[PDB]
Amino acid sequence: SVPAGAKCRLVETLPENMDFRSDHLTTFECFNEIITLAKKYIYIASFCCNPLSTTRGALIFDKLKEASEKGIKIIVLLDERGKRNLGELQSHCPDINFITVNIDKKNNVGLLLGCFWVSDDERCYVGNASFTGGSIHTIKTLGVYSDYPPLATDLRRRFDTFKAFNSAKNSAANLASAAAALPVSTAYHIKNPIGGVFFTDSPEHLLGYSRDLDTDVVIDKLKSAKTSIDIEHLAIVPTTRVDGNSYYWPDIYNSIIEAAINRGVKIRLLVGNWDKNDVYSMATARSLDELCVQNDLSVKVFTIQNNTKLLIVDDEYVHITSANFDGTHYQNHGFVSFNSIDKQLVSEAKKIFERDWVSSHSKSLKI
Amino acid sequence: SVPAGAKCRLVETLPENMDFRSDHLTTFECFNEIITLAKKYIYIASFCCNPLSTTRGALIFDKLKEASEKGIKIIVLLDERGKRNLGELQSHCPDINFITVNIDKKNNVGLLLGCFWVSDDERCYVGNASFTGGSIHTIKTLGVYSDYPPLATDLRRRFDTFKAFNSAKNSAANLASAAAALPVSTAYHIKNPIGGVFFTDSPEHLLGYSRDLDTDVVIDKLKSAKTSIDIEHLAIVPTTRVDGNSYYWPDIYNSIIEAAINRGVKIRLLVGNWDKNDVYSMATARSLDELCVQNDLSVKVFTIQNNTKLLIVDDEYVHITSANFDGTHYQNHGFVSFNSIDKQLVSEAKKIFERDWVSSHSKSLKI
Repeated sequence: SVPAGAKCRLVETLPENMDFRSDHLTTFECFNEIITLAKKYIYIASFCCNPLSTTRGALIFDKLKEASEKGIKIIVLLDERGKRNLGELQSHCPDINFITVNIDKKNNVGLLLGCFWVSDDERCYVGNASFTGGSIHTIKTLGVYSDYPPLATDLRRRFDTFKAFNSAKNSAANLASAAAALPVSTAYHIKNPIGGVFFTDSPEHLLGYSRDLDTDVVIDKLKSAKTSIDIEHLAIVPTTRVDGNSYYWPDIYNSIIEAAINRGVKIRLLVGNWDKNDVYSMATARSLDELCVQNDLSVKVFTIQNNTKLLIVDDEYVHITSANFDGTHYQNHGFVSFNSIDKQLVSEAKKIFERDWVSSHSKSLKI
Repeated sequence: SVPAGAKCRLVETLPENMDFRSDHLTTFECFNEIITLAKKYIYIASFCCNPLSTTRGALIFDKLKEASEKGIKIIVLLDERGKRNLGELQSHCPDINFITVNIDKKNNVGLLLGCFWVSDDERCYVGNASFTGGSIHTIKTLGVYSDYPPLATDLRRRFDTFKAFNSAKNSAANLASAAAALPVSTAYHIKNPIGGVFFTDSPEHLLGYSRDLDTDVVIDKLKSAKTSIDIEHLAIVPTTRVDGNSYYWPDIYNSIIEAAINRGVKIRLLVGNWDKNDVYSMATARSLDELCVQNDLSVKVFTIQNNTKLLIVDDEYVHITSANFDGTHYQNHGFVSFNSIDKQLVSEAKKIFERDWVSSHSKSLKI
């Protein structure tokens, strides 16, 4: 029999200078457990890699360094745009294999986000805490840890896809014959979760033929919501700026408003602070602000460094990811999203959002 | 050979107390020509019917009364909600057949708009001037008149569909066996225009299997725009209020903004004046207002009585209708939309919009 929730438990970074408290496994504790128990390999994938920026981050790096010296195969995937620290990392850990990834050499827009650890096809972390000293120590993050081998193995398959886009000679990033020959496998989708847990993936041109596009799963859940929608992301604006020109993409923005206006769903949005240099965020805010007076919409903003990407629907579905609900991410960026419908696990996530909602770092939107 | 533009010419109501001028056929002149030349029938369809409210409207009614007395079959279709004047109309013209229509007895939301005349399968008017004294004399309207029999005949087929929803015993509005047995025919669609002209229809549950849904044609044109989008409607808000609760529907609203932000299309919106009792129009305005500073979007408002429903795309496509670009209309209401890709006819419509844009009755949106 498979255990309910697939042995998943929440993981978060609660910095000392912030009022967030919990009894959950800290990110620092989590990464320490993965290294300590590792016997074969440790695979890590995040956009940036800069462990030496904080005290706890550097301790994780030394534990990882000690593991690589004891015979553990350590592979760290980072996007080619987090390449600055690469020389510093290799000089500190000459036995760890660092690989720069470019999942989009056709248009140079798609970025690798990860954001996960996996080891021995048994243990894994997935969430929004990059392999940086900030995400381990000083920045609020949220993730999930499971020591269930069937689930961790399915996460390792996501690592196989990303590693194929290394910037070296014939690869899935430089040739089309080696990219179309990539088995982009997955054992569990939304159609067949494992103990109520399943992964969704992105972007669409890396799905293969069996993986679920995170865009479709997220939107379907938002459209199927019957009572509540709680979201803690960085921004829920329908417009994002890729390099020079702006990009309009209201797919998620509409599914939220549609739930509030057409179906009377109670919605609480905990997003980043708006800025005046981009006035277009104010209009999007004033549009969301006015829907709070008769529709069951509510908006609070935070200014702290916070990587949390959390979605909870009707206390029956929880979505923890590393991407933000916007067009640039959900159409170009490469990430894997944690999904669970386990009642007990969703309950623990609802407890997290309630805490964050009434935190001193969450102020009601005023314009 | 078929004539380019299908012998279509623009028709508008330019009230004396407004600064609009043109050499086009006035609505009053148009309705007079249809009656004067009629030899077999005159079919009229609009939401309301109240010709006696103005001087010119009453003159049209007397001409129509004189026609019905000379043996012309006169049928006037009005929605069952414009039923107040029905007794007054029948007492003035006992030989005209007035028929109340209910195109939606399942949910009692869909309304008959028309909005057109057709006679002898030869001449027709289509536009936004209802059979009311206001639309004939004192309210700004815009429409098209053609004496091309193949085009007028295709418009009469739209009248056959609407007449079937009379509120009397077994009909397409009271039974399902008589509604599914309705040949909802059309001779010309967007796939095969006649001289560059074709009709689109609404709602979807009255399309049959050959007619084009106006919703899809309008959105496709807005998405295919490469240079300019000019619109003169009553409102382009993504939210409308049906009876008690509100209804969110941003399909057209998004296709316009997407054209401006993603494709740099120059857009000019001439819409009705926003109100403070519905603050949600202000937020939609402030969202459109801020997109005017870097994107090629522009918004002006009018307070005059104006039924004009005009869309022009890239000076290659013109869309004149009686419905407004919102969710309530394009998903429930029964109307027929004039579409033309004739360069000369689109040119005359562009001249109309340029006039209206710089009219004294069009003020730039300020919030």
